[PDB]
Amino acid sequence: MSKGEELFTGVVPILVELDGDVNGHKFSVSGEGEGDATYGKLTLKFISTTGKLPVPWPTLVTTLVQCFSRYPDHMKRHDFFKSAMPEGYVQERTIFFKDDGNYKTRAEVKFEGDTLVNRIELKGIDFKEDGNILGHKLEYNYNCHNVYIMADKQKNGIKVNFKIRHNIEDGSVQLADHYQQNTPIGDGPVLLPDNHYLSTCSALSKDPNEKRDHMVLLEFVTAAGI
Repeated sequence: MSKGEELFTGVVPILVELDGDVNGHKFSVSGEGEGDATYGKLTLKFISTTGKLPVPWPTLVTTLVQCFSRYPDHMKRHDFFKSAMPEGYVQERTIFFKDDGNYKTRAEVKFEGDTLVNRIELKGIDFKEDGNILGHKLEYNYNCHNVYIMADKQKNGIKVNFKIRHNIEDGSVQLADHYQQNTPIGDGPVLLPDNHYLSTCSALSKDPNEKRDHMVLLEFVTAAGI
C-alpha cells in the first residue's frame, strides 16, 4: 500500500524519450502510448527519429516502466515502483550481450503532469560490427521472462536481475544479461520488497501506416513469487 499506487488505478498516458549512441552511432527514439496497471498492460508505439536504427528494435525493449506491473493484492507491499511515485525513480542498467558489446543506461521515470515519463540515455560499446547486433541478425520477436527483484536498503531501492533471450535468425538464441538498479528520486518513504519477480511477456508488431523506423509494442506484466 502506497499513495503512489493511487496514481495508477486508471489508464495512464505514457511518454518515452531515448537518446543513444552505439559504437558512435547516434540515434533517438520517441514512444507514446498508455499503461493500465490493473491489467498489467502497456501499449506503446516507438518511433526512430533518426532514421534507420543502428541496432535492432528488440535490443531496446528493456530499456524502452515497470511501475505499470500488475501487483496482486497479497503483494501490494512489494511494489517499490509505484511507491516512488510521483517523484519517480532513476533506473540504470548494464546490459551484456554474450560475445558482443554492451549497453549502459540511465533513465528517469516520473510523472510529468498526468503523463508518466520515461527519459533515457543509452551508451553502447564494443559491438562486433558484423555481430548479431550490428548485423541486425535478430528476429523481430520477443519471449516472456522473469525479472527478479530484491530490496537494496542502502540504495534505498532495489536491485534487479534477469537474462533476456533474443531469438537469432540462424535459429540460435543470443543472451542479454541484465543488471539493474533503481532508486527513488524523491524523499518520501518507498516500499522495499521481499524478494520477488515480475512475469513479463511482450509482442512486437508494425504500423502499416507508418513510414519511419518503428516498433509497435504490447506487453503484459504481473508480479509473483512471494
